[PDB]
Amino acid sequence: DSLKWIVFLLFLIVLLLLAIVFLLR
Amino acid sequence: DSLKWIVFLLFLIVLLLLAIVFLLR
Amino acid sequence: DSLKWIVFLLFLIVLLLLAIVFLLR
Amino acid sequence: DSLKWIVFLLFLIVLLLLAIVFLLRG
Amino acid sequence: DSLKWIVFLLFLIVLLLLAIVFLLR
Repeated sequence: DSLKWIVFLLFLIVLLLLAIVFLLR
Repeated sequence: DSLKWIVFLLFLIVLLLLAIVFLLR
Repeated sequence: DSLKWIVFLLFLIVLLLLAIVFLLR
Repeated sequence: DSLKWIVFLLFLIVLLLLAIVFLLRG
Repeated sequence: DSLKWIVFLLFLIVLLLLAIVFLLR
């Protein structure tokens, strides 16, 4: 489903932003 | 429904971006 | 509604990304 | 509509992330 | 299709965040 695609991509984005947050510090 | 998950993940993304802003500042 | 809150959060995300670009410039 | 607003915001986000990439690369 | 545009833009965002992480490391 399109909304499930959106949720999965947003979860990937959350993971990548967490990685960036911990790469900065 | 997945609108709730979308809003939850967008909220997480806002929090992570604000964290990045404070880390850069 | 959920759509309005999604738009609001994406607007916040754009603002935070502008803050990031400004801090990086 | 709200879907077009979301598309505009996501496109601006893509452009800003491209700006960040172009800033970090060189 | 608007949802297709949303999914594709989020996929591009995932790719760009991947590139950002790769440049940060």
